[PDB]
Amino acid sequence: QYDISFADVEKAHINIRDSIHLTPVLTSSILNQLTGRNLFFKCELFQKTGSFKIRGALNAVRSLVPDALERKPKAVVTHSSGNHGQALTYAAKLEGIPAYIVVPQTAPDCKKLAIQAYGASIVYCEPSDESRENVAKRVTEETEGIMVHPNQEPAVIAGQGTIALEVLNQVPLVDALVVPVGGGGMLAGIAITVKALKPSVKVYAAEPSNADDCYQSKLKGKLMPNLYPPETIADGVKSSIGLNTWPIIRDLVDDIFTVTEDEIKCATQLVWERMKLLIEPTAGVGVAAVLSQHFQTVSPEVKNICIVLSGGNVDLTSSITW
Amino acid sequence: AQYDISFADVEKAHINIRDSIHLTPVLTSSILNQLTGRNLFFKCELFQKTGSFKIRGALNAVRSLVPDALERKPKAVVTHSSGNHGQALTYAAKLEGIPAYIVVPQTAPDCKKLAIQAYGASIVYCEPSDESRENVAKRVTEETEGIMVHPNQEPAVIAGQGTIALEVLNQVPLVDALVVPVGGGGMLAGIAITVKALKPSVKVYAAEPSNADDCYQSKLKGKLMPNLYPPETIADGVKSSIGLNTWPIIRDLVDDIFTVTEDEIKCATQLVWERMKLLIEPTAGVGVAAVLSQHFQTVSPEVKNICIVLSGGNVDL
Ligand SMILES: *Cc1c(COP(=O)(O)O)cnc(C)c1O
Ligand SMILES: *Cc1c(COP(=O)(O)O)cnc(C)c1O
Ligand SMILES: CC(=O)NCCc1ccccc1C
Ligand SMILES: [Ca+2]
Ligand SMILES: [Ca+2]
Ligand code: NA
Ligand code: NA
Ligand code: NA
Ligand code: NA
Ligand code: NA
Ligand code: NA
Repeated sequence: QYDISFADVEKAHINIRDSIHLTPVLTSSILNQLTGRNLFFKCELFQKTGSFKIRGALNAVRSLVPDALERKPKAVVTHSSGNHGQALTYAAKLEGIPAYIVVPQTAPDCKKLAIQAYGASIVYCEPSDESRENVAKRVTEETEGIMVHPNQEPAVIAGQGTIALEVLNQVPLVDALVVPVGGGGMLAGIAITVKALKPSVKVYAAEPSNADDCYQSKLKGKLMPNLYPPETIADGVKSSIGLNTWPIIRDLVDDIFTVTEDEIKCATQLVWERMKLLIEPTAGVGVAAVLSQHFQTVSPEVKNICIVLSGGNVDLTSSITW
Repeated sequence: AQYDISFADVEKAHINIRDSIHLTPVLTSSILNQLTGRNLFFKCELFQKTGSFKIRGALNAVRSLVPDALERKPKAVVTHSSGNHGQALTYAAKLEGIPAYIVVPQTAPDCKKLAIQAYGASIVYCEPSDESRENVAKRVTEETEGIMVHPNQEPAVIAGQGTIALEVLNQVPLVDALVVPVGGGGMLAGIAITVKALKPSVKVYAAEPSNADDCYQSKLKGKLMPNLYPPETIADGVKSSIGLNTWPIIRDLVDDIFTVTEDEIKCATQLVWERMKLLIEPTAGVGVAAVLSQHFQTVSPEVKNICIVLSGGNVDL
């Protein structure tokens, strides 16, 4: 019915489990007191590469074919220069194949250097999408690689869904999962998984109000991407949902909660100070959601809530003051 | 053997406190394993209630010690500390439904006073001298039918800290060594008593700043050699010297002491933030720095499974 099935999520977890961490679920008395709820924190900030994106990236590397005539990818290519690019480079290294990141000339110098230091090759493009696409397609074809989209690629979505297999196993009495949403690869993967296994468990999305396409899409009942590039401290959720994740989100996600920039900042600081976990602000989005006024509308029966702390890739010097 | 505590006291403390403290997780790190050549296990006391292990000793003391009064239960706690110790004692007081008073010089800055009140301590003012601090604390303790609790030499505190090792031995059955930051040595002594009672083949190693190397010097000389003057170190939590109660335990039951430079502490603390995403305070970086140090590299390869106590996460941000 959708672009992935629960079977694909299980194939993904078989494919990746030898190379990822079964990350712990931690608790906090303090956050329990603040929210009214029994919270559980799925600690993907401790995952290999610093975020959950290694799940989808490694599944893609281990499951996708470059061509009808070649079963083994000979390179990986992406336009992601964030957590996805980092994860994809790690996955490529594991599999002994080169990684190429397509990067606009306008990218910051510090980022160009970091990409290279981590062991990816940079291929430069113009800031234009026309050039970006020309360059990446060319790289993919010439290197016999796989292009791996950060959120719309079925193998990626399936890999991210493995988070939910772990959460359900780790928290048998869980009532809901709260998931930050950008392109919706993680949300969609989780939603497929939870609804296949235990549909009584709620799946809630958490999104910046400054980048509220998932909320607006669910509201309108059709895919409504951000018209303009969003401004938000939650740098990891600036992507809009897309054609492959939207149908899953429309049908299988129970509710969306939007949170202000101040709410994201305060929740992130709370996690830092009271939980001693170095989450990136993007991973504070789910925490802000459960703390938010609108979350009070969630039935009191929904008691045990697992929040995905999706990443810990923060630059400390910059995060001294926002 | 005989010391100010035995393992029996640690077992008592465990029963006294377990219902109110977190059994903190033990986490691992591939990169730190790769840097050290060992199998490392991180006992996450930074996730303990109040942000450090000190709630263990503090709660044990509040539930053990008696005031100089008719009634057996303390009616308040009184402290000089606005740090990990005082914050622990304050939380213990809240659990027991009694006020926590902190004696503060009248001249203290407004920001410090606000910080103190935030965690729920009640300020009583004194004059800015050691004489006035002592005398005000004595008065308040007596008038409120309260107790005071030494941060590292109090037997009830030493016994409480030992509970760290009780958990570690359960969580890491094949552990070969514990690495423990040492200041006053309440934590080191409690842990040493516990380990040597339960599984004496397991090594107990201390870690301290080379800028505050009284433990190392004391073990070398075979006698208590306190820091001659208050040390300067980023590891704010281990500025105290070992004392008369913890020294004999450390002398007899601690296998070795590793010293680490300020740069090593800072770098280890950064490595843990960046690579482990754990907001340890620099004092908790001391034990990590120890296991990364050149001296530790030479430790027998048989000592493979090493548990480092990440003692606290109370850092100013
Ligand atoms: C990518 C990412 C997300 C969102 O994932 P999508 O599949 O794009 O919705 C959330 N948090 C972090 C840290 C991420 O890196
Ligand atoms: C108090 C403290 C120590 C040292 O404990 P002692 O019993 O004084 O040796 C170490 N780390 C932290 C975080 C502390 O608060
Ligand atoms: C902030 C920064 O430098 N991000 C780059 C992340 C990245 C992307 C692709 C490959 C490798 C890395 C480190
Ligand atoms: Ca969005
Ligand atoms: Ca010392
Ligand atoms: Na192809
Ligand atoms: Na599973
Ligand atoms: Na239920
Ligand atoms: Na589709
Ligand atoms: Na003080
Ligand atoms: Na005693």
